[PDB]
Amino acid sequence: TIKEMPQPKTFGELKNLPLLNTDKPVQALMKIADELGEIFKFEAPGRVTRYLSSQRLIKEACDESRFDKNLSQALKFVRDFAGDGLFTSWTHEKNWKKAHNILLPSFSQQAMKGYHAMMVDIAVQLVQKWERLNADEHIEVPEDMTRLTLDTIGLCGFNYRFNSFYRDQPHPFITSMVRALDEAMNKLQRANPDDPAYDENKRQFQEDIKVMNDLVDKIIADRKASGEQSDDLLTHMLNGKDPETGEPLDDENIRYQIITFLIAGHETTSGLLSFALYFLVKNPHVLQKAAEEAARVLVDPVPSYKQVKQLKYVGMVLNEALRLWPTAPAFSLYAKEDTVLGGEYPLEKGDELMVLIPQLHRDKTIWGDDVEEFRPERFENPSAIPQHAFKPFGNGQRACIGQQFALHEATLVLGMMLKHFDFEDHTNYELDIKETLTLKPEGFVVKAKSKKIPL
Ligand SMILES: CC(C)C1=CC2=CC[C@@H]3[C@](C)(CCC[C@@]3(C)C(=O)N[C@@H](Cc3c[nH]c4ccccc34)C(=O)O)[C@H]2CC1
Repeated sequence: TIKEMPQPKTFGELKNLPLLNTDKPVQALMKIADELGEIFKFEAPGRVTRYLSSQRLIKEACDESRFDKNLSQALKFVRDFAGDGLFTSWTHEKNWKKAHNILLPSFSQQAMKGYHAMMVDIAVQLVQKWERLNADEHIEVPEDMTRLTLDTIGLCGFNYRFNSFYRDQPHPFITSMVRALDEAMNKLQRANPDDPAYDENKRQFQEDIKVMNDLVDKIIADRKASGEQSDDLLTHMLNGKDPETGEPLDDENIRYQIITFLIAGHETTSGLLSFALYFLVKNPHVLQKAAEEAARVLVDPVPSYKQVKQLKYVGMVLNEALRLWPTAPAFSLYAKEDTVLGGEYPLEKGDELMVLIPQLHRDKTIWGDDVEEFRPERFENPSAIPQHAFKPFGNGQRACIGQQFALHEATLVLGMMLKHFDFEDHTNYELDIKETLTLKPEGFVVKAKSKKIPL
C-alpha cells in the first residue's frame, strides 16, 4: 500500500531550505523526526532528500544491491581538499576500490598490535598532562581529547608529531584544516555564494588548501627520498599494490588519504571520548563499574595490546556513547534502481536517502522505553541486536575504515584515564552540543584527582 511521505513546514518558494539555517541542524532534524516519524521528505529549490530514522527502513537502505553511498553536499564541499580519498570518493571511482584494497589490511584488528606502542606514547602524554595540573585547575575535555586523537593519527599514520600537548595555538596545518572544514560546512547554508561579498572566504579557502597540500606533499616527498621503512600508513601506501589492478596509489591520492585520515582522527574521534567522559561523570555507578574494570585489568605501568582487548565494559561504555551521540551523525545513499522502500515508499533510480544515525539509535522498537538512559549493559548480548540497528560507523563496504583504530585508541586512553584519576563534574555541566563537521559537548570541563599510581 503506497503511502504519502510526511514533510516538515515550508517557506513558500524556499520549501524546507530555511529549516537548516541553524547552528544545530542535526538536532533540528532529530526534533522533526520526533514529530513526523521514521521518514520525511525535505525539499529545497532544485533538490529532494528523504531522512530515515527507523531500523525498519534503514535495514533496507543498508542493502548494497539496492543503495550505494551518495556524496552529500557536505562531502562534495570537503572533496575540494580531501579529493578522491576514501571518504569523499564515489564507489565507482577507480581510486576508491584501489585505496580500499590497499589500506584495509593496515586497519584490521590484527594491524592494531603494530600501532599500540605509538598510541601508548600519546596516551601517556595525556595522563602526564593531567598528573601535572595544580590543585585549583580543571580540564577542557574536548580540547585535550582532540590533542590526543590528532597526535595519535599523525604518529601512527605518518610518523609526524603535531606535538599538540606542547601548544596552546593549533599547529599551522590544523589551523588551515579547521578553517577549510568550517568554510565547507558554512557553504551549506550560504545563499548567493558567488556574491563578491564572499571573495575573501574564497581566497582564504585556496590559501588553506595550499597549506595542507604543501605540508602533506613534503612529508610524502621526504619519505620517498629517505627510503625509511617506518611501518606506518605512509610506508604501507608507498609500497602497497592493489591485488585487483596491480597498481599502487599515486602521490596525489596518497596526499588525499593523509588529509582524510587527519580530518577523521581530529574532532570526529575526540568527540567519542568527550561524550563518553560526559556520560560517565553524569552516571557515577557506571563510572565506578568502568573504573573497577580498569583497575582489575591494567595491572602494568603501560597497558599491553591484550589488556586493552580485556577492557570489555569500557568497550560497552564507548558503544553506548556512540549510540546516543554518534560523532559522524548522518550518511547519504542513492537508489541504484527503481525500488520500493518498506513496501510503502516508491523510489526512482538516483533518489537520495539520508540516515539520521542518532534518531535510528533512539528507535524504541529496538532498544526499549529507556532509550535516553546511558546503560552500557544494553551491549552485553550483541547477537540479540537486529540487523542494521546500530550504525555509528556507516554501512557495508563504505563503512568507516578507521573503526578498529578509533575504538582501540579510545579504549586505551579511557582505560588509562579511569585507572589514574577520579573525576568531578565540578560545574554541573549542562550539555551543549556544537555542530561542525562533527558533534562535541562544547565547554565540557571536569576536575581530575590523581589516584597517584605511577606510569
Ligand atoms: C563531511 C561529513 C563528515 C559530513 C556529513 C554530513 C551529512 C549530513 C549533513 C551534515 C550532518 C551537516 C548538516 C547537514 C546535514 C544533516 C545534511 O542533511 N546535509 C545534506 C543536505 C543539505 C543541507 N544543506 C544543503 C545545501 C545544498 C545541498 C544539500 C544540502 C547534504 O549535505 O547534502 C554533514 C556533516 C559533515
